[PDB]
Amino acid sequence: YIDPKHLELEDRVVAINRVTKVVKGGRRLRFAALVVVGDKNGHVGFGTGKAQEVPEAIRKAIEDAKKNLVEVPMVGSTIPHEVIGVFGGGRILMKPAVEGSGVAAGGPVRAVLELAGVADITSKSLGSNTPINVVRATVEGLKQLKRAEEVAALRGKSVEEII
RNA sequence: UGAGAGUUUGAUCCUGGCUCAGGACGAACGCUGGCGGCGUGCCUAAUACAUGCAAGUCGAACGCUUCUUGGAAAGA
Repeated sequence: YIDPKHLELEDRVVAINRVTKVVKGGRRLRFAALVVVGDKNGHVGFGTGKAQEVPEAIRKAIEDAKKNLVEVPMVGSTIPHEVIGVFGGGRILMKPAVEGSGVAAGGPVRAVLELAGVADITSKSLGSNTPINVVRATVEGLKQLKRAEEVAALRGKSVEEII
């Protein structure tokens, strides 16, 4: 839902692509932007925007992303279980990992996973490789992580009985 | 114990082919060079082969012959 902004943030301009539009005469080019934001503790989001010049565009996109933030429940610096998230061609697979192993995941999804404060994880893109839909599918995947406590409360019994 | 990138378009998403980054080898060739330790070396014509060796032994199974010390045994 609506998350405020009172914690530190981190930014990484993932990708930009000079985009044009034709009009009687020549062509006119804009520069979009694609930035995700996090605090490397378990809060992540991303945004976008476009402007005539690149610093302006990235400032816009930055200001955008800070209005979408997700939770990413973690346990011991690794996702709580296996998950699969799909959004319009974005197949993204994620599985837990061993301590101190290291993240093995493609570029665009690496930026998401890192800024969320993830230490050891594995993944594999499957299909789409657009720097946008991949990110959307990733975030959808993260939105699916269940949790021991949450399930303990949902189902009748209590945790350490759901083993 | 599961990482991706470039390329169709004025720019977009998708389907889609081609190419690249990793390893190994009875290896060959091109430039280049000190060694020690352990390994390996006709994949082609099961093509033709000069040369030297690569299977003999037993005198306590048996009769002979030549010697080196007219009969002597030993050794050869």
